[PDB]
Amino acid sequence: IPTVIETTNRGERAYDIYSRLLKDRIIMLGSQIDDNVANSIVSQLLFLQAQDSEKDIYLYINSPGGSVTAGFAIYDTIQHIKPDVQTICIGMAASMGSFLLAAGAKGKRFALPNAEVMIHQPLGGAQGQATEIEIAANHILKTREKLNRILSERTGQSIEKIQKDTDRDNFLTAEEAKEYGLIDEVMVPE
Amino acid sequence: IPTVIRAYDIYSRLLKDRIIMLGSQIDDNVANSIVSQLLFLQAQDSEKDIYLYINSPGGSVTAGFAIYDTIQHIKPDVQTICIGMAASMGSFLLAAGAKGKRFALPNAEVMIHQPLGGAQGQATEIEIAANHILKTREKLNRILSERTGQSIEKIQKDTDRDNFLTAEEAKEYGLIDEVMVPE
Amino acid sequence: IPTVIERAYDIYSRLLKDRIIMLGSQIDDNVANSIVSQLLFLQAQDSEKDIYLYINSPGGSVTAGFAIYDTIQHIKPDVQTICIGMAASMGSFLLAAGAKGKRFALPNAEVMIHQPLGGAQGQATEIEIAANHILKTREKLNRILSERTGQSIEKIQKDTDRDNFLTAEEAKEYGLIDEVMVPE
Amino acid sequence: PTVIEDIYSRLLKDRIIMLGSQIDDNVANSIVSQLLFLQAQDSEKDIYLYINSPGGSVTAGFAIYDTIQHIKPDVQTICIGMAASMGSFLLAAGAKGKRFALPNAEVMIHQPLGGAQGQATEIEIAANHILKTREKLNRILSERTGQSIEKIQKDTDRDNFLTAEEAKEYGLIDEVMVP
Amino acid sequence: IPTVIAYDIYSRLLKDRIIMLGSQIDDNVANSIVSQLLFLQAQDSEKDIYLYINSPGGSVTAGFAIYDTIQHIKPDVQTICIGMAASMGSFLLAAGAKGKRFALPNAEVMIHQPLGGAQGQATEIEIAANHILKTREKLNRILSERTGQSIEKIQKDTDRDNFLTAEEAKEYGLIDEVMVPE
Amino acid sequence: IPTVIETTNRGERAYDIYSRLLKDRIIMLGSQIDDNVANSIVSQLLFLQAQDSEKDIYLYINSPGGSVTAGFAIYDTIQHIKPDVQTICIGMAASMGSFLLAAGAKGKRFALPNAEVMIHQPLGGAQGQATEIEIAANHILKTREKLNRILSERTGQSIEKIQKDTDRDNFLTAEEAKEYGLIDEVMVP
Amino acid sequence: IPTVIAYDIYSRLLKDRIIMLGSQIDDNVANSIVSQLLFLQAQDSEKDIYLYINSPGGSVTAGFAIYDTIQHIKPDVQTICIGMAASMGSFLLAAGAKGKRFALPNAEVMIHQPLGGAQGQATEIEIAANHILKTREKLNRILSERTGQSIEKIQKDTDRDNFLTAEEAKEYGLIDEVMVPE
Amino acid sequence: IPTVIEAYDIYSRLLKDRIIMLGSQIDDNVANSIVSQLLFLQAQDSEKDIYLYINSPGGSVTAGFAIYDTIQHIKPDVQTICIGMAASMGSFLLAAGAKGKRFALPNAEVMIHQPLGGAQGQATEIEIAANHILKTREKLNRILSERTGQSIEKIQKDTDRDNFLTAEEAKEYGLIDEVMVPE
Amino acid sequence: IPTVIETTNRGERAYDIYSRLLKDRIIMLGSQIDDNVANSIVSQLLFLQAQDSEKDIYLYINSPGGSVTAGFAIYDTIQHIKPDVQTICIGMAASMGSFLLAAGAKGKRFALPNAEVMIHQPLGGAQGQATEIEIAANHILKTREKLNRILSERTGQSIEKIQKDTDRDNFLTAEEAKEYGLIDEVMVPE
Amino acid sequence: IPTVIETTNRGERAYDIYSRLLKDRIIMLGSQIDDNVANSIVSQLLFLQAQDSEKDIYLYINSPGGSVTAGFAIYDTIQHIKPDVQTICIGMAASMGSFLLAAGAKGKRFALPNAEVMIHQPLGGAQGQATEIEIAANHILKTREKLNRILSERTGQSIEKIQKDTDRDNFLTAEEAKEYGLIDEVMVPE
Amino acid sequence: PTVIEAYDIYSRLLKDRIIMLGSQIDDNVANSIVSQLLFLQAQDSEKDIYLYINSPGGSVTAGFAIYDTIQHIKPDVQTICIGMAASMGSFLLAAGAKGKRFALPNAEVMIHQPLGGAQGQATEIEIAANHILKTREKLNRILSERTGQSIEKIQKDTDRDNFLTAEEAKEYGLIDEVMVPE
Repeated sequence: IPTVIETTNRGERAYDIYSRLLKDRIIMLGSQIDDNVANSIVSQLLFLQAQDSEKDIYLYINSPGGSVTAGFAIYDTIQHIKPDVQTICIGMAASMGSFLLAAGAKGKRFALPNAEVMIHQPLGGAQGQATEIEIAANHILKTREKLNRILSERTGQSIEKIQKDTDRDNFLTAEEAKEYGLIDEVMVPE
Repeated sequence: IPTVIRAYDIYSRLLKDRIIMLGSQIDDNVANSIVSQLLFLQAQDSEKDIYLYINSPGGSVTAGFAIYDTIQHIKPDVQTICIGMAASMGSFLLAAGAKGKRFALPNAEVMIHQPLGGAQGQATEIEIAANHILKTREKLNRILSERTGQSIEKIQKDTDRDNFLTAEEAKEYGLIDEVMVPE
Repeated sequence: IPTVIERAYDIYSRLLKDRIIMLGSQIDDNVANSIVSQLLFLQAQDSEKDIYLYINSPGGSVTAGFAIYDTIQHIKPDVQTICIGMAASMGSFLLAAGAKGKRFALPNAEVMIHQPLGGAQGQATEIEIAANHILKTREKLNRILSERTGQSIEKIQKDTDRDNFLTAEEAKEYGLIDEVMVPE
Repeated sequence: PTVIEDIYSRLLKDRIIMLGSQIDDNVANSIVSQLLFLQAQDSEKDIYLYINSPGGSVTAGFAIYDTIQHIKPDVQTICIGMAASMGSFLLAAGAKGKRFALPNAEVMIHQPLGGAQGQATEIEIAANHILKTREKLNRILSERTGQSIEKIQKDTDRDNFLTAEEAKEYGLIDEVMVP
Repeated sequence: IPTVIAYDIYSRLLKDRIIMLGSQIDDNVANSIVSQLLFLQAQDSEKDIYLYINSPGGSVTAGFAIYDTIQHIKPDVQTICIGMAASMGSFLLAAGAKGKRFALPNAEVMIHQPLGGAQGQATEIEIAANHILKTREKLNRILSERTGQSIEKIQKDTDRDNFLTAEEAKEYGLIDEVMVPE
Repeated sequence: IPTVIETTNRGERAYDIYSRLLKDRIIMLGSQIDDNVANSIVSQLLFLQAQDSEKDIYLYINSPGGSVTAGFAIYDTIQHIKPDVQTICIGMAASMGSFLLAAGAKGKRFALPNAEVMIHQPLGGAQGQATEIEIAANHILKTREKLNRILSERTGQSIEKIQKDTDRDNFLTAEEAKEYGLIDEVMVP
Repeated sequence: IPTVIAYDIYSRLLKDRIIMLGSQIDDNVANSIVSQLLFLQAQDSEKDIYLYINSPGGSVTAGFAIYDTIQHIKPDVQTICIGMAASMGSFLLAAGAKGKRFALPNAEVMIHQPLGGAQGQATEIEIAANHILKTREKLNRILSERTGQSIEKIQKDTDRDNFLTAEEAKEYGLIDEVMVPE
Repeated sequence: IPTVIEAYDIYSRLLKDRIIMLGSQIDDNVANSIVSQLLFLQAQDSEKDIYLYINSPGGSVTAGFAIYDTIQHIKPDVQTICIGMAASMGSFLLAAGAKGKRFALPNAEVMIHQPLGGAQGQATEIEIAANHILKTREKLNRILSERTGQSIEKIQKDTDRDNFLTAEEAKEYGLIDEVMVPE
Repeated sequence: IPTVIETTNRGERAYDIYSRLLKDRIIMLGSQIDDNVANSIVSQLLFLQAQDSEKDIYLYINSPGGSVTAGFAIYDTIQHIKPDVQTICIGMAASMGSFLLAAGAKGKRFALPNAEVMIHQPLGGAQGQATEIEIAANHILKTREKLNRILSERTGQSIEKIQKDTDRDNFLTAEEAKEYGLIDEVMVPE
Repeated sequence: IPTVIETTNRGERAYDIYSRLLKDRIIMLGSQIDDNVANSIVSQLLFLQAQDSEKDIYLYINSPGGSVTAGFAIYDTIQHIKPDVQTICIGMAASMGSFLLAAGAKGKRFALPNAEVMIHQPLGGAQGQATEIEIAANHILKTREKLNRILSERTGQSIEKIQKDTDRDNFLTAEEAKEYGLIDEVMVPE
Repeated sequence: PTVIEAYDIYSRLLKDRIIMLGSQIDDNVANSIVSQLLFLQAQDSEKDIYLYINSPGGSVTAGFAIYDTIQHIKPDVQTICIGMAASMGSFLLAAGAKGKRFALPNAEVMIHQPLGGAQGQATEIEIAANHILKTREKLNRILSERTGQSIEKIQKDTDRDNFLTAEEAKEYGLIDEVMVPE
């Protein structure tokens, strides 16, 4: 992980590349979603909301998704904080990554032209007694209905369509995700 | 595994007396063996009673239903005797013996509980697995209610956690008809 | 496995002398090789007596199942099929493959139908080749099952998407069996 | 070794049964089958059970106990090396006056071994079952030995190693075989 | 494996001059098939042998041992495809007597180039590559003789796993007839 | 990794060798391409655009390639930023490594005389239900069409030629990669 | 492994003085083959023995055990390469009786120097190298006797793995003729 | 292992001819089997010779002395024939044969070495284990000295490292009496 | 790896021993050659060429060799830069290390009196369909021809002689490496 | 490994205990010898010659030996260097460690009273074809001849005597090592 | 943990001249100990050094390293047993300056003969045995001189594991007094 040196007209200082990007208000979501990752993202979004409650935040998303509860943590923090978070799919947004994509400010969800979006129903596991498997199934089905309903709200597709389309793994190009409504536009190559 | 001289093993010699031994987990290969023996003993004499000895930790539910269905389909009555342990699929086979002819030895144990399973993968697949194991539990509770005479609600309540019955409690529950007193 | 007699059989060989075939295991090429050898031996013994196939399997290899299917269709004697416990995957296909009017289930056996399972690795064109092969395999299965059951290919296509469990009476209403063996 | 007219099948003709291994459901199934066979052969001649066992499953040992009490022929028990708690339990289960040890045989009595994992309710159910199993074993030992149930409760708390003379004084065996 | 009386099922079928190839072709399998073929030639040199094939193939030199045996012996070896014939299984399917190579209607055939590994010093990788290429040339030349297809067509068509139905295998000339049910 | 201590009008700083090269605007890709490497390389490219939109960036490639999505992340970051990225093959550019080599600016893609370029179709796999295997095959076939189309744009070869030339592991010398159009020029000392 | 009645297939072949060598050569395989050779000499001192070879070879001292047994006994041993004869397998192939070394047309032969290893002290690696070199000398000398090739030529040709067709093995003098199918 | 019916295995039919095949490493289970075969062949006839065909890397020294002491205890002469290799105790059992009746085949090889061992734990235990392996090497060197006619010092020096001997060198050493020339 | 600090002038500069040697334009190549090592060596060469385009680099070689593409990366970098690179074999130069040893500037290849040089043909693996084994063999054979051409130019032996000598492992002393032309002289101690 | 803080008119400065001993020109050869350890030792010897070329270096040996080519990279003690390297055995000098002990300057090789020295022939191995085993055997034997020749010239024992005495593991007390000539004096307890 | 003054706790203890031997004795810790003892000798050649010992012992050559360095440096090294001193830990405990070996009141001291191992040839096992026996004689002799106890008594008592209290270690002479709490 490279270090960047920058002049400040009051001194000179060394940052990690991610910490300099964090000074620009850029958050890197570049790995699977787990507890440690969600804790980091939440702390970064809360620090940045504390520093400046008007300026946008830039969540960069390149992840295979991950834990649904940690994704809901990042979602709820993004909806709680005052400043708008702008989601940019850099190459890959799958599972909760494609949800954290669709979870950004309206008009401010972007993808690079060759980024991949995958939407699919959640994965889980159940073991032991029949009643324990019943409890786990009912919980994962409520989780899927919560995800589908948030997606229907943020995407404008009906819940029946999101149910049908997430049944198997649906791979979207950025143009397909723009026509779906998971993103607002595809970034024109400056 | 000793031999009786013709050169039977001890189980083949007890099969000559129409005795079948269950002494293992119930799986497809054990159920396939027991079903084969039951069809053989039906072909050897369709009248004389079969004697099924159970010391099993339970096992596969579809293999136990295989045995159950074969016991119900053959003409000869199957006397079931519990020797050491009868755990839920063993207890289900114990109940499946002929009425008036289900026995336990005085220190045998019975255990009744709901079926075990699992699921992985998509929410729809976990749904289908849960639905299947719930319908399997309903089918088990229904057959148990018919065999014991206990209500489905009572069996549902009693099977929720592992319920360990003595042979006298298994007679009171109606899982067996008699306790075999030593001669 | 208990012996039964100097004519010392094992229990399955004594059942084979009564023309009983026990399919109580996963279907691999080894069990398919044994089942096909039993079918050919029993055909050689007598071409007009019925065969009784007893099925309790999770299925297995599709090519081993088709080996068994092709053998029971090819040989002259009728094969009665009797589901004893589970008939999943190719086990349900071999259940449905029995002679008409001679496909049975015990009163609470269960039948499960699903699409075939496979995998692929390596280059994109190799994955394409494996996908084309497994889709042709699924089409072959759905076609044969549609002929054995009378159910349309579209319906079997819809119903085999996920694991579809059937009771014996649903399997009869699906036409996978002809009747349920009501106990004496 | 094979004897033409195996060594255990030849000894079974003499109504000799060898329990030279851990008690598990396979061993119990085999011993029960041999006991039912020897009952079907001759309902009145004695059966000799030679015991050299580290014990094993409690329910598999109760299978044997209940079979040797159920059948009509007397089962003599003869301890030649090891009788560990389930093996000493089956030793106690021999016919009265017909329980033997060889002079250097080792008898051990101890309480059941057990595990439970998972919910507090499930650990409670397993603890209750193991404590009721210990009560069943202690009661049956009290009847077979004649020792107080409180004495057996105290003595089985830790692993107790008895000599053959000590097992005779305890009442687990009736004689030590003089050579 | 059931007993017939004290044959096993395969030993009884061996009396009808049936051979079952129901497994991967390895040295032990080739050794057995070759011993069976030689025994059946000794029992009667004028009477057909029936070879039933359900195998994924395997070792090329074991398959060539079987091929050379069925070509050296006097009787006609009928080949019947039962489920799969892949790799040297489809080669041994093609090696049966002309007019006596069969598949059942739902069997399938796969033809492809052989599989190889070479860990090496560069001269040793070269030697292994030259050997595997001569092995492919041998296989393609014999397939061309057995099918009547050109060695260029067989080269082009074995380049990736080519799954053939029994109809496609009859069109290719790998079998002479599809055995309709009796 | 060694350190270099470098002086200015204000300072001593102790740089790692890669941080010193990054100060020059030099990015090293000396690794498999995975999401971590994609994120790092993208962040560096963004910081280099941040400091000066006009000056050329240099990307130095010694990679067996890797993930197609991570490589397309790098590719799209190269195509978004204003500054020209020079791509230099230092020893190996295989898989997405040669794709990222072809991603450099027209006239500013280089290889060293003994470098090698390899082009192939992407590797993947599939498991489970026939419908799942079909969906995976469809996805990786669309990914190969994407790669082939972008390579046709970078190199000027027809899609049918790139389709044939990537069917198996095709190894190019730097002079062959120059004739193929994957690079513009071979670096001479 | 089919039965024939109560023989197995290999024991029924052994009744006809057929020995099958369809595996790697280790001490158990050697001890089996040597016992069969001794029993065949015990039953009839004049009738030929037929040794079918399909082997990757293996242990060198096991191969020399087989070699010295087939050279010690009175009856001539016909060797038939089928499939593959590598390493000590092709050495035993050449050890057949003159005019009685055969291969099948698509069989193939490999000749190469012996493989070994050494560990520990310089003195121990020296001792092991000297022994593997004396073993290679012995193998080359015997091959020169049985093929009539020069020992310098065999030393050169065995340096790397050398795969020979049945015709090339005939020209090399490892076999006397190919058994062409009738 | 192939079968011959007059229903033997090939080794048991060779046992009819008094042929013992030592084709495997010498552990206690092999020594037990060979000593049993020797005692049986002594029972069947005490005057006819026994043939021991040796192809082994050797093994346990106590299993080697088990076989050696059985060969020397039984009355009938044991002809030893090296077929492939005789390393370690295999060369020792090769030398154990009857005088004038130790043979090798022309390309067989003999290896004579010092016995391997090990020690772990306390200095006193390592000392005891070393002293035992030294007395084992002494015993081996003495038996080789008397059976080969070489002196203790020569064998001690020559067995210090792995000494491979050709059959001609083993005849010069006195481990074999003749090389079996082909019939 | 010990730190060294005490210095003339401001004397602030604490180095690890390798950074202190890098101050003297000494590069160490004392490990297996891989892309990580090759990228490090290349970066150090580029840095030293930027700092001074005229002073010799000194490259100390104690490596069993390794990856051939990584070695060619190092080779092409030492050939591209303007400053001469002196190569010193301090203990071993096997395979690709002996190649980089021979790649030093003329008159500037050295070995210590007891260093050993081993030349051999490249090592390879190919798991394959027969066309894939053909492809891998053809590539490893082209790689050997490239290596032999370069060695022949750097060494003055004919490419047929290097073909003959590299077929097995050839272990050279420093005197034999001097006679061969892989090094220019053996460093006499003084 | 603990830190030392030292006080100077220039400031207060941290050292790990080994960097503080390196200030005093003390080199700890405290491990098995591998290429990385040899690299470290060679780099230290070079730095210490750079700072002062006529001031003794002290090499402290507690090593189970190691790689022979790494030990030969150390064997010189970079005998190129002008400074005299003293060698002290602290507890163990196993064959390459005792070789490096004997490499010290004459009159400046020491061993603490209760130190032990071991000499033996080099360990190795060979696998593969007969000619590859031959190549490896010829190499290991020539390496042993080289080690015996160096030990002969540095101890004054005949090559025949070192050949006989290194055949098996030979353990020498400090006094026996002085009689052999691997060291000049046993350190008296001060 | 850190102490801002910015030491870690062990570096601050070393500032006092306190060395902790609280770990397995391996070559790495022996090197650390030696280094530290020579630095403390440089810092002041008269002030005592304190070695605090809580170790199961370890390598005998690493212990003899620490020993011979301790008994060379000018200042008196004080040894304190904190909780355990076993094998070479008890040896380094006894190695402290006379009058200045201490134990805490319920620390334990264990003395036993060294462990070793031998493998391979009889003469290799003889050499490993002879070496471990000379190592034991060396240890016994040093302990005899540092405790005032006969070599026969140490030989007899170190045969098995001997566990000493601080009072028993004081009577043995391995320590000079037990530190009463202040």
